[PDB]
Amino acid sequence: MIALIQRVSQAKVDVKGETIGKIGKGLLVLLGVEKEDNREKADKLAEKVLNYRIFSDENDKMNLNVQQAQGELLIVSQFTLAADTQKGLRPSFSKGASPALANELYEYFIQKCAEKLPVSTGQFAADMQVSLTNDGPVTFWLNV
Amino acid sequence: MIALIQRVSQAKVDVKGETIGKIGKGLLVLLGVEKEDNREKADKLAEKVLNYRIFSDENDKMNLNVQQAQGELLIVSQFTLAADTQKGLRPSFSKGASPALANELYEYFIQKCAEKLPVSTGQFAADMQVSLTNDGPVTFWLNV
Repeated sequence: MIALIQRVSQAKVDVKGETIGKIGKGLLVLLGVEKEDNREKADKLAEKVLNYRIFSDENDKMNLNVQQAQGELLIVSQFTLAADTQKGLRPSFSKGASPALANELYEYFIQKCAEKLPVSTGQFAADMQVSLTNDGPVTFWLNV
Repeated sequence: MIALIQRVSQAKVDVKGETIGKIGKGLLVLLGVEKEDNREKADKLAEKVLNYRIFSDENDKMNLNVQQAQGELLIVSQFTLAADTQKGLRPSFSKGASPALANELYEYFIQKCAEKLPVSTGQFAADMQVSLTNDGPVTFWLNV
């Protein structure tokens, strides 16, 4: 499972011209579900995202996690993170989870993160226009 | 070398409240320079980014590259892509290129991409607020 995170000052997800989810300071979490993922990997990835040292403390050191920083997570399903992009010019998805498993673990990861922090979401399998301001920018590819 | 690309309808880079680079349809390219990178890897990564099948054709199939799609690239230096994030909760940068090499290959990659397409940029080693609308969203981690 992959959580590609971007530190943001604000972000939102629009579907067909309407905003369906938004956050202020926090992380935009693009979530990629792979074959072999399970609730256990989700629990571990949620913990990693929630506690990753990505925010500035009162001295500008990247020392705080999103909880300490009083932020939110905007969680959006992104099947392309699981792509293999090594050869050629077209992505391959052999490691991608089926839509059923991906939606399940996506909604589950959301639940697990919500245990500790306010989170908002996109919509699974909907065309989304995801707007954000990556502050830094700061971007980390986390995975389990 | 890493090019984390996001398909956008628009994007911009602000530095201290002023927009220093912006694009319309295209790709926001977060660029991570690693130790061992060189002009040759840059040439290969620029080609990959420029020709990757990431845009929709007249039928909604992900068949066009950014050149065919008449887009631009917004290239922004991002040292965090080269981080190791496997253990613990704090990133490590053993594979990160020195600021000197990273700035060199960053400006070089920009030159190579400009040979084929209009490109705009952020500023190396400046705190940047990078705003964008990821259309899809569509996100690929490309590397060489």
